[PDB]
Amino acid sequence: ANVDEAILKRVKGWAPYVDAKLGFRNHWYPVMFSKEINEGEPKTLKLLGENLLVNRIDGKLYCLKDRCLHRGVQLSVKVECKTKSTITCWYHAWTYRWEDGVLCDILTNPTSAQIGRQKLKTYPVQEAKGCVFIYLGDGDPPPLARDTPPNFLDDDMEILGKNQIIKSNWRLAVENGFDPSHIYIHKDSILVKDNDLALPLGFAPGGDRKQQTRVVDDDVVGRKGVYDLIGEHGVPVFEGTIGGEVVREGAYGEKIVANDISIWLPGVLKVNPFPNPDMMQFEWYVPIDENTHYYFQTLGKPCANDEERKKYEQEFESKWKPMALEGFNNDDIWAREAMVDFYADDKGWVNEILFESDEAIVAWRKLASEHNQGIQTQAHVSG
Amino acid sequence: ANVDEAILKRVKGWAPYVDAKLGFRNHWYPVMFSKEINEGEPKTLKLLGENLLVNRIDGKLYCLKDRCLHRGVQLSVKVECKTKSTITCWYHAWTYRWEDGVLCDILTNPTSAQIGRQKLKTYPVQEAKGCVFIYLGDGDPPPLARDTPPNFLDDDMEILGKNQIIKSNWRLAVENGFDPSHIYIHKDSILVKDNDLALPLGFAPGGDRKQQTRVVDDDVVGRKGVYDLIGEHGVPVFEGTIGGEVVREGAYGEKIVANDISIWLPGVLKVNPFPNPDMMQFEWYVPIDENTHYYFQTLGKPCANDEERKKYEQEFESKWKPMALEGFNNDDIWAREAMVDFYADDKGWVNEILFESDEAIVAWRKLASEHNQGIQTQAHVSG
Amino acid sequence: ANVDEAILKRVKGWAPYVDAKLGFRNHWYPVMFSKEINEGEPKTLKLLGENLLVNRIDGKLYCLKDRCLHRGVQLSVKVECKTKSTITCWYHAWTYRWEDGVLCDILTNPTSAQIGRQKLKTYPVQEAKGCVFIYLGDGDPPPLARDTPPNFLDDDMEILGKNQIIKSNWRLAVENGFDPSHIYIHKDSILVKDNDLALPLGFAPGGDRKQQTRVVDDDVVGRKGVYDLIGEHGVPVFEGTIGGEVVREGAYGEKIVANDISIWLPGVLKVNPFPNPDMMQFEWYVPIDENTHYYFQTLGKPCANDEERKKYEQEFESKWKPMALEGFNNDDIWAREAMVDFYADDKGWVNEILFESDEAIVAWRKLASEHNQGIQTQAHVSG
Ligand SMILES: c1ccc2c(c1)[nH]c1ccccc12
Ligand SMILES: c1ccc2c(c1)[nH]c1ccccc12
Ligand code: FES
Ligand code: FES
Ligand code: FES
Ligand SMILES: [Fe+2]
Ligand SMILES: [Fe+2]
Ligand SMILES: [Fe+2]
Ligand SMILES: [Mg+2]
Repeated sequence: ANVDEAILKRVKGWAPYVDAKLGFRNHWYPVMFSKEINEGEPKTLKLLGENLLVNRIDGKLYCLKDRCLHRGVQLSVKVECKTKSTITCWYHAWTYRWEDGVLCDILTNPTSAQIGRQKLKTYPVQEAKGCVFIYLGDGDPPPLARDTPPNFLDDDMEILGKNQIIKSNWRLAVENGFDPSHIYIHKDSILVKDNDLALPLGFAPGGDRKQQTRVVDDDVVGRKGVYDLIGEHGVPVFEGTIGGEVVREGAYGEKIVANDISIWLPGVLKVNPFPNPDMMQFEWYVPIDENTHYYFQTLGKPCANDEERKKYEQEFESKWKPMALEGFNNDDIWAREAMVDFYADDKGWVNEILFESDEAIVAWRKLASEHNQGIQTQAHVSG
Repeated sequence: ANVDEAILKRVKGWAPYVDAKLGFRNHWYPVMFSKEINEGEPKTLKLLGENLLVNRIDGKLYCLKDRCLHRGVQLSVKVECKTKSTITCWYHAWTYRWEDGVLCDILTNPTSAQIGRQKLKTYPVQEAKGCVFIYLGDGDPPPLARDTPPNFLDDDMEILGKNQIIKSNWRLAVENGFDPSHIYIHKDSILVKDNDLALPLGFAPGGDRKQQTRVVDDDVVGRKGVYDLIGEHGVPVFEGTIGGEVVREGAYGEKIVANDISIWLPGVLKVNPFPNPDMMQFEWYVPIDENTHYYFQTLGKPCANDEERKKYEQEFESKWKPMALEGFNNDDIWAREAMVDFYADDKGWVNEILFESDEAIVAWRKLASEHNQGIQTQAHVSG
Repeated sequence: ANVDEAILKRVKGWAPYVDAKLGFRNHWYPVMFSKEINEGEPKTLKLLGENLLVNRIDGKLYCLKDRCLHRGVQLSVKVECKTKSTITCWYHAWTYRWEDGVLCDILTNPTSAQIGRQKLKTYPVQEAKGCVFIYLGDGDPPPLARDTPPNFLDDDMEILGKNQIIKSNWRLAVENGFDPSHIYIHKDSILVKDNDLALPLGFAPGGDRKQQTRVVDDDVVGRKGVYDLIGEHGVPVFEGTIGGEVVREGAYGEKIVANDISIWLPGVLKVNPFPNPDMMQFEWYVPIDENTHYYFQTLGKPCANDEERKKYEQEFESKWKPMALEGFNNDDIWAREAMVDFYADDKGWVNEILFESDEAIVAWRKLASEHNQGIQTQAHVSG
């Protein structure tokens, strides 16, 4: 639907993924932190190409599409919350209920036959772990758990994150995240030197293609993901050679991190443990539009008591945010931006030359293709 | 010729209007004020996508296409007017007569077979009420009166105004103007308060459409327009209610204004009286290109003699320009801008949801669709 | 490929040239001066739409396509030359030899089946007269002499130059260069007044259109060019008239310049003598993309020894560069830019109205159509 049928015929084994330029409809996506939206202070954002309004009313989050039914203006151009449970379009004062999006009044024609006969599109919103998730899909939402990686919703898991807008397609971000050989870009990271990480340049893989990955379609809560197992067998590269001569050493720290790396629909990476043995990184690559994504980064630590919470909160601010989320992952931002041009025309998908460590990326593309809950299209954005 | 055949098939009530992206060929359009162009000071501008040169020679206005027949450069890059009667292209000195566009000389080859055998496109131009009108069309022009609203050209009607370029398609501007319910956006305007206006939130209608408006397809001089008389049987709304409660009130001033509103081909609005009970607003939405229009605003006031004229002039400058043409209509500018996205892919014309107040807009779309003197196309602009 | 057939069928005799938006494959092109690329300091540039990486290894230049075979990133985002003969992609460490582009290693997986089974595109590179030439084409190169004007490579010819990126298609630069009547734009030039150059406004052509130019396809090194001979039989315009009235004079002067003007594939102008009787000007218009070219300007002065070269360089820096290459040719830059709009949509090639001196430009469009060694396409750029 989104990509020239020419290209899609050439990528048979994962064509729906190559079509999914605007992301996957009928999933939950994190868009902002709970503390970023206050009572009666609506925030505007774009998710899967759609402009959305989010309001906190009596502490509960509500989501309306930020496009008036009348002349298609963004309500957020000038917000007019005239009662507590409504928003009034600034233009001809069509008035919508936050609760169901029902056109309930029109201040400029209070007898209009449209009143009570039209519905502004709403999306479910749920807050979990201090994160705002929107279900960008139609009808009754599934449980959040289905669209989160394992352990993110554990009772004791304390989540602290950072969010920013990155100018790459969401898929270049996923494949950067789930890439076993990409750790090459991280070899001079301050995190690797200061936190004395064990980090190879890469992996010479071992065993057959089936041993590289473990596809999880078997999860009780209905998660879809792929674990990378390139190491479980593979020989780590700590001495990078050219013509036999050794030109670069990996890092020989004592701290073992990234034992397990997994990627889950709709596009959330879990790296455990990282950046410390006492932690997990969960990061989403949320589609804003075809060119843009939220890099929604979270660090999880199990905490038992509020003193452990507050110690973690301090360590996040002083150590992990600036050293890991910025000073490790910043290289991941540059990497994603560098792939934009080769995939810009949708032709990257056919002219790329993959090697063995991309077996992981291939399984994710197949997983993504068969188990996605729908392909967002310009039809969803416009019509 | 300008819009996907898919879309035109879905707006059969008024398809030619949806096609008129660049506006209507073979009408008069205001482009600037008489005072803004001095003797032998050529000015360049763009009208219906066409770059044009205007010059005043012995007090009279002449208009050439600003595109040399030879290599297609704008002459306005470096104007060479070497005789009153000619302009010389800066590139290879092809010399055109302002009066008829004839290639009369070539300084770089006075023996050229092209001399006397080529003609640069010219457009009729004339000044009325201190406004420069160009006839952007072919053949002999109609009287200017055909393309001007009633009373604009009256012996005693003093015209004063302001012009600015706005980044919206001209039709968005037309429809904001001729919108009885849009009035809502003006409800906190400094003019409404300080000129004590009786501005309701929304002129709501009353009855069956076929008298929501009067179609003038019958005017002596060939004028084509739509009067909105939504009320006269309908109603003004001063009490804006959500779920039965007054959330907002209109303006409680003495002065009855906007009593009658009319829109005229090729796209000019008359508001009588406005912004005071003794004057009228005439405003044009002149297509520059698909994305841009001149907002050509004028205020009309009957004046007996130059004493009444000079008095209207100081009132205009001290009061009506800042409070009305800026203070009031500045709202109308960012409103048009807010409609750009929904209509940018010509999809807004299929996806819009109208209510009763828009009956007058629909009449305009039909009137415009039936009585325009041609669709400007990219063929007319280039080839 | 590049242009619609509705256009190409209407330019029979030079359709390939109208098609060559990105210029001609299988020719040498200057891109920079030798002094600009130092030992082991690689530089990026775009040529004929393609991103290229040039490096100096043991004094010799090599050129690799600046696009990894793997995920198609530019290597130059972060240059890693680990050994003298290789460059390592910063992402997954695919390692290429400069000499033949062979994938000789991958640091992230030294057992990859890809090693020794993939080639990164190379292009020959050659330095002459302090200028860097890349053979942007396939197979083995002809000698450089084929793609240089006569006398450029002469033993005693001292070359001093200047390079800058100009926002026009390369063909508008060439045509402006070789346009006999474009000298009209230089009538007010400081160089013409202060160096007392004889400069007419243009030429009334002398008789037969087939003696306005000499085509050269029978040269010792396979050079392909046209000479403008309009000055041979032409009558110079020194008194430009409008209606018989002298409105502009040419520049009287003792210095006869531009006795011979010739344009050579792939798009290099030679003007002899210029800007002084003891010097020549060679300028290339090198395609960067559809919209952009290198204006690669050089001045040749036969120098018999080293006081002569130093003396020449003094003159260049103090007078010729600012007065001639800058002062005089800045009007050529503005002239190119002024034609961009008419030719942008490819309609200019059909809509232009040519006159007698354009015989030179038509002869060049035929020469280029006949003797170019390949049309560069998006296929060569993307895949
Ligand atoms: C291998 C090893 C570590 C990581 C990875 C792949 N992908 C990542 C994304 C965020 C943080 C760490 C990692
Ligand atoms: C109703 C009432 C006043 C106005 C209107 C619609 N449209 C307008 C455009 C310009 C100035 C005033 C008005
Ligand atoms: S655009 Fe929202 S009410 Fe008209
Ligand atoms: S472009 Fe105007 S005379 Fe040549
Ligand atoms: S993109 Fe160059 S090695 Fe992967
Ligand atoms: Fe990374
Ligand atoms: Fe208005
Ligand atoms: Fe020139
Ligand atoms: Mg002189």
